[PDB]
Amino acid sequence: PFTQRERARQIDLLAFQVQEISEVSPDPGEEEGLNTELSRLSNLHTIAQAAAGGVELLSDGDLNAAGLIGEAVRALNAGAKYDETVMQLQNELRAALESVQAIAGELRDVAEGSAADPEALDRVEARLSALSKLKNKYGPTLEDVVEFGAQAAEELAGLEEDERDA
Amino acid sequence: FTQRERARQIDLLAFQVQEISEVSPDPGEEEGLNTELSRLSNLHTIAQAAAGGVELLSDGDLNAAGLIGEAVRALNAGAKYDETVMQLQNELRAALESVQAIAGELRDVAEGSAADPEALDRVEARLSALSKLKNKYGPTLEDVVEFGAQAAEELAGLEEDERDAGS
Repeated sequence: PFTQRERARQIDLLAFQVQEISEVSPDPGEEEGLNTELSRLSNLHTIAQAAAGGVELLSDGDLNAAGLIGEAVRALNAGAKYDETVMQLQNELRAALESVQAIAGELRDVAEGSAADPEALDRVEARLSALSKLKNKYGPTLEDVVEFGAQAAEELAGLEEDERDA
Repeated sequence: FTQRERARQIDLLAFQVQEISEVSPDPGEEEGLNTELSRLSNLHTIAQAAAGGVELLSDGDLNAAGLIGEAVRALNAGAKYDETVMQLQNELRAALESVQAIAGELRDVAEGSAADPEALDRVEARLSALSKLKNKYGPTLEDVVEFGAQAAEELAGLEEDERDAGS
């Protein structure tokens, strides 16, 4: 801000930066809660996709575990008529089948009852993104960003006063 | 004329007598055969049942244990963060173990089978030979044996007539 034109240009620069920061309004310490919420929502999605993946392999897919176990049970039927061991094993296989079906059903409940919220997740990511952008210019911490803005505002007022006198 | 007819009748009867005698049907033998057929066929069914189960649960390119295993792995990422998913995954491991254990016992059934494909085929072959005879000379093996006795007697009378015919 040495020459008159330089000062004019400096005034614009400072005003821009103070404006950019004030608009986002970073509050130091806010990222703690954002990060916690980010991981919570991200994990919720992961949990829901896992449960659904298990349901497909166990029950719903064209090829599935319950389906093969059921075929096995049926293949044992004629044998079970003549041999007590096969009869016993067929019966234990039916119980295994019921367990697999019960598990698939409870996994289905997990996926269906999920509190995953993709819009919420996007909002959390958006705020972290706004703060990151400030930190990449005025950082490295939010404390640093806030002080940058405060020093810019003080410098700006000094230059406006200089212009006021000239 | 009637002479040509007699010659042909001699060949007919001789052939029928030979056919029956070569098989040597013993009326009553079918009871034991049928009992043994069921015994062996049933052993075959048991062994085939255990083999099929092993294939579908474990050994087939596509098998139950393999799919359960994939499902267990699919749950990994969810189990990291959710107690309920983690629990279901553990219950699923238990189900997998049960399925593998069952496939193991089935393999033992097949491996220890007293099935005898050799004996079974031989029992069927005898029953088939007896059935073929009953279809021509039956209905029962008793009838078949009687048919052969009468045929042999008739044959002897014709052969004698021929010898008498030529001095």
